Amino acid sequence: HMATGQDRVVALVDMDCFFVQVEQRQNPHLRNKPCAVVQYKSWKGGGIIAVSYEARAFGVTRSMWADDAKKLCPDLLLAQVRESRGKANLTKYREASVEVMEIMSRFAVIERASIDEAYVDLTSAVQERLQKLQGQPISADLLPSTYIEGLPQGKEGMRKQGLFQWLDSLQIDNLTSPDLQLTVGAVIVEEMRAAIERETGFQCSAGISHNKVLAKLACGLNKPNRQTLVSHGSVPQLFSQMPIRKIRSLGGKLGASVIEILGIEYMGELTQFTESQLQSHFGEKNGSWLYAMCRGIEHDPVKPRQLPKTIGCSKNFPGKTALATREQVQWWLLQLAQELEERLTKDRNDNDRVATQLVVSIRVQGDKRLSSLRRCCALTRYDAHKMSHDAFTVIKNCNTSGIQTEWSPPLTMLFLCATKFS
DNA sequence: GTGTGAGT
DNA sequence: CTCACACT
Ligand SMILES: Nc1ncnc2c1ncn2[C@H]1C[C@H](O)[C@@H](COP(=O)(O)NP(=O)(O)OP(=O)(O)O)O1
Ligand SMILES: [Mn+2]
Ligand SMILES: [Mn+2]
Ligand code: NI
Repeated sequence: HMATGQDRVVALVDMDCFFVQVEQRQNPHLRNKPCAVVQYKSWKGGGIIAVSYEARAFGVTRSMWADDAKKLCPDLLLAQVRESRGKANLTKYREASVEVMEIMSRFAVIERASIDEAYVDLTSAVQERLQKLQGQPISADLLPSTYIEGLPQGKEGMRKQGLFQWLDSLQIDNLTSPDLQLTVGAVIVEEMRAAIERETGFQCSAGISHNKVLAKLACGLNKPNRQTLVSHGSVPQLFSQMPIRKIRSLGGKLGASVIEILGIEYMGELTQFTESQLQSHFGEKNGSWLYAMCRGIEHDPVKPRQLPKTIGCSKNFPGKTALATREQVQWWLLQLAQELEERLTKDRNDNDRVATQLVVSIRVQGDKRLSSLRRCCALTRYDAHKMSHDAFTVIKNCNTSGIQTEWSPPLTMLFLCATKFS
C-alpha cells in the first residue's frame, strides 16, 4: 500500500506534436506530410518548436533554424505562429488544450501540467471499474495500443507478446493487487484516448504508474500514439540507465549536486546508498525524498483544478535590443499593460474576481540575476494606460542617468503581474 | 521576498 | 514565457 508507494493509480497524457496537430485540424493541406512550425521568419525562417514524426525520421530537431533543417528533408512544409506585441500568441493552442482538458475531465479530475499534457488520478475510477467488471478477465483486445515496460524477455508483435506475458500472470481474485489496478487504469485510459480522438481527431501518448514521476517518464517511452504501463517491479530496470536529470524535479542544481557529490550518472545507482547517507549529504528532506524516489516511491498527490493566483506577462530585450531610451520603456510598459488588461478582463468575466495589486519587475543589462528588482503598487482600475503610468512611476526612480534623456543602465526585461485576487 | 524548477 | 511554492 503506502509503504511501497503503490497506493494510487496516476496517469499522464501528453499530445503528440500538439502545435502541429492543431495546425492540421484547422488547415487540412498540411496533414499527413512532413512538417514543422517556426517562430520568427526573418533571421533564418524561425526556430522550430514542434516537428511531425514523419520529419523526425530525417533527423530534424527543435531549436534549429528552418533553413538549416531543409538540408535533409526537402519535402518539409512550414507553418507560422501568429505574432502580437513582439511575442508569440498561443490562444489557438490554449483553446485546443482546453477542449482536450474538458473531454478528459469527464472520466476523472485532472491536473493541467502544461499546454499539452495533464495528469489524471484514476484510483476511484479504477475501484468502480473493478466492481463493474465482476471478476471477468481482461482480454488483450481492451488494450490495442498498450506497451508493458520491461517485457518481453526470452514491432506490433513484440507489443502483443509482452501484453500476453503480463496478462497471463496477473492476480484475478486479489482486487487490491497493485498490478491489477494499473491494468484497469490502462483500460480506462484506452477509452479516454479513444474518446479524445473521436471527438477532436488528435493523437497522444500516455503513461500509467503509481506516481507523477513514473507516469511522466513512461509517457515518452513509446512515443507516437502509444501508451506505456510501468509497474513497481519494472522500476529497477527502467532506472538502470535513466539520467538523473531526466527525473521530474532533479533537472537543476539539486540533480547536478547529486551527480557531482556521489559521482554517479544514472538514477538506479542511488539504490546502493543508505537513507542515512543520503540525509547526511543532501539534508533530511531531500535525503528521504531521494531514498524513496530511487525505489519508485513518490507521494505528491495530483492536486485538483485551481484558479490562478497571479496573472502576468513579460518580455526580454537581449543585447543590442536592450531598452535604452525613455520612449522605449514607456512603450513596452504600455504594450504589456494592454496584454494584461485583455487577460484581466477575461479573468474577471469568467471568475468574478478583481486583482488589487500590480507587481513590476525589471532586469538591468549586465546583471546575471533573473530580476534586478521588483516593486508593487495598487491596481485599482483595469485600464492599460493607467497601469502603464503606475508601473513607470515605480521603475523611474531606478534610472541612474541624471541626464533624464536616456536609461542608464539599460533594461533587459520587463515583467508585469496582477495578484492578490478577490 | 528570493530562489528554484517544471513546462513550454 | 508562465507559474507555483518552499523558505524563512
Ligand atoms: N521552448 C518553447 N517555446 C515555445 N513553445 C514551445 C517550446 N517548446 C515546446 N513548445 C511547444 C511545441 C510543442 O508543440 C508543444 C508541446 O511540447 P512537447 O510536448 O514537449 N513536444 P510535442 O508536443 O511537440 O511532441 P511530443 O509529444 O512528441 O513530445 O510545446
Ligand atoms: Mn507533446
Ligand atoms: Mn508536452
Ligand atoms: Ni499617458
